[PDB]
Amino acid sequence: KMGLLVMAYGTPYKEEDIERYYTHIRRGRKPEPEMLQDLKDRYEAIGGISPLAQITEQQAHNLEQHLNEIQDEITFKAYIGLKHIEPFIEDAVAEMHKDGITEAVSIVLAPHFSTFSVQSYNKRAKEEAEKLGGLTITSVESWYDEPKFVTYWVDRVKETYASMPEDERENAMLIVSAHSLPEKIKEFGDPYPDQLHESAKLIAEGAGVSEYAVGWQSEGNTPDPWLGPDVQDLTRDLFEQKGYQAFVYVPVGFVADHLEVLYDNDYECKVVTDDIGASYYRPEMPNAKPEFIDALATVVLKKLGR
Ligand SMILES: CCC1=C(C)c2cc3c(CC)c(C)c(cc4nc(cc5[nH]c(cc1n2)c(C)c5CCC(=O)O)C(CCC(=O)O)=C4C)n3C
Ligand SMILES: [Mg+2]
Repeated sequence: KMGLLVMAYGTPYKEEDIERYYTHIRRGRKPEPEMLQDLKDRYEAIGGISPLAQITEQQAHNLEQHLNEIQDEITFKAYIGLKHIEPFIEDAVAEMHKDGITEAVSIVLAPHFSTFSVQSYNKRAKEEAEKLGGLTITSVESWYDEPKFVTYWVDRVKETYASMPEDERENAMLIVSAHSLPEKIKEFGDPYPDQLHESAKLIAEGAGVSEYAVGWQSEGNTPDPWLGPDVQDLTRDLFEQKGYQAFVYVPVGFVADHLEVLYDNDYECKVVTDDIGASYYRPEMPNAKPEFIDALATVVLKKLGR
């Protein structure tokens, strides 16, 4: 029986947990009253926070189920480990250890590798495992290039373009994005930017979409500069240059209908498209769909030489 450590940034499971979540993100400092209310309002704006955390749970549960279904050599047991929400990464490793797991494979629910979003999680997981002893973790570092994942987005893009009216179909711009990170990741030779670019190329080329651009979104508010351009500004700049009648957003860096997609794209990017008179398109996120889960299972098996 092998452990399957599924990690992610995390989202509050209950509305009452938002402040604590924010505090964790701010490394021990409670958010200012208004700052807190603003975040609460965004969750409200997208229909409520309750559904969100459940997607990650379903992704982990479905992945476990699928992996035990498609092959009969290994019996996987999933453990979710989150960065800012309990169960925390260390606690997940602690439970695997307590459960008797001696070997585990880990995967982060973010296809592109980055020092802040994949490496830090893997590092924290392995250090805790080392500390407890008798537990070896093999970690997936990036999977944006898994053919099945690329195909998922390629098909979603094909469907969207094939369904647009003529005026729009030949005057559209595809914007491929991921979550922005501080520019200082460059001090570590972080390939994150390169991977998003390759991810965009693979998808646009597979879909036969010639007009596309790479952008970043959801940057946090700190004194340091984050990766740009932001999808909002990119959309406007491109419209000003070519006057596109439609924009298709593929937030490939994200795997589910969370705040970044439902708000930063579906609301903020549509505000821009609405403002310049262009149509807004944003294909279905992977969430816990069978096609996506099978892509993840493949990534895990390949990592294990299976
Ligand atoms: C890529 C995954 C990712 C997601 C999703 C994410 C989400 C997110 C949320 C949830 C809506 C909130 C309230 C904030 C909002 C924020 N997010 C961060 C800080 C970060 N946010 C980060 C990453 C990150 N943040 C990283 C990495 C940092 C730390 C960067 C660094 O070390 O300098 C801050 C700064 C908090 C502080 O004051 O320390 C705010 C605000 N972020 C951007
Ligand atoms: Mg924002």
